[PDB]
Amino acid sequence: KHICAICGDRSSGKHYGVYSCEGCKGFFKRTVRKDLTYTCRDNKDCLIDKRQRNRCQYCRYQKCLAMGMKREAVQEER
Amino acid sequence: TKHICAICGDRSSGKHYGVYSCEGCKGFFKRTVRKDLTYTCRDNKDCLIDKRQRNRCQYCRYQKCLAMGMKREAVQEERQ
DNA sequence: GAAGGTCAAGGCCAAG
DNA sequence: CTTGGCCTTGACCTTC
Ligand SMILES: [Zn+2]
Ligand SMILES: [Zn+2]
Ligand SMILES: [Zn+2]
Ligand SMILES: [Zn+2]
Repeated sequence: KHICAICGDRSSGKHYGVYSCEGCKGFFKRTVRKDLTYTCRDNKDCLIDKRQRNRCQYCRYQKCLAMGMKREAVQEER
Repeated sequence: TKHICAICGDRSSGKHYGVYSCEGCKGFFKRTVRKDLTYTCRDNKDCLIDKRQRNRCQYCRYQKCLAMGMKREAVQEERQ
């Protein structure tokens, strides 16, 4: 029915405002929650697709935000 | 007046299966009675069931639903 | 009011 | 270790 706006994999439905896969939803939650920061080993323009999404966390978070993922929709830890 | 859930002390959205409960305890009881679910306590069936510790034990949450007066008979069948 | 249903948010844990 | 699949929960809603 839908595709992930960040990597192109199958989308379950919307998560944090964006149509995304379980992977991308999980990764964005974890980053906002633990307040993580990553470093790009390349030139901050890595290909984020199903096969390459775990090659660069920096650019994956960067795509999450750019595609409209909302940090505020990530509720606090139990 | 304002009411609190008889099972966990969360805000009560009204009476549900005869008992003043919240949307959480209401939901939980429905899915338990409907799917005829059976749980098992990892401790000795005395777990505290409050607003922030209710999903830690499904066995005890269900037990307090019954002990407090929720009616299995009030849980209807799936709208086909 | 009090039944019903929905679906994005949660959590867990096996896969990777 | 982190990733992500799968299932539970409950805020918000409609149906009776
Ligand atoms: Zn994705
Ligand atoms: Zn990169
Ligand atoms: Zn409750
Ligand atoms: Zn218990």
